[PDB]
Amino acid sequence: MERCGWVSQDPLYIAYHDNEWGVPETDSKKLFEMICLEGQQAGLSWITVLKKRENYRACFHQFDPVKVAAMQEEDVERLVQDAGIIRHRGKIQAIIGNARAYLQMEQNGEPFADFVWSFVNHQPQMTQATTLSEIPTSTPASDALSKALKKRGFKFVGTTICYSFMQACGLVNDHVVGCCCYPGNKP
Ligand SMILES: [Zn+2]
Repeated sequence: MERCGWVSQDPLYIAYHDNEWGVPETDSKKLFEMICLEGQQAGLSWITVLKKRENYRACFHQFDPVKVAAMQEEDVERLVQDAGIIRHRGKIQAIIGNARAYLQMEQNGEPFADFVWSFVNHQPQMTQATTLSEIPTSTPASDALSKALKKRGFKFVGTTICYSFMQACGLVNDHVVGCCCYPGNKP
């Protein structure tokens, strides 16, 4: 049958495509883990981030999110000893800050995950592009969303990382018209 052309090879990526990718997520932890790890793709390929994504969980998932917000600069330097993932004490520091800004949003009982949803009018977006080139990476919500995270102090929010967030987060549905799941004319 027809399938998404986003993947050229690497069977691991396709498995990730079927697992989620394009499925709207409302979990704050899933969105936080996506925006933080997505920064790794910068310069690196999407496949590189997925492999390290699993290793990243080994160093951060066990510590949980609230803990990093409660960790000190010595903790990031201590784990740096293990580089199973890209090495960059500066990037690790962003993780601690990510939990600090994220935790502040919860203090008002308003998850920051709900905030991004409001940027798209709490309404899901869908597209019927035929080729990947037809899909535009410049959208009014993606540009405004990056400015919002930048204000929070989030790093690695380039417009490219922002568009990737909606793609993995599922805010927008971009699976061309040859992915079976996306018909475009078959209700
Ligand atoms: Zn697809």
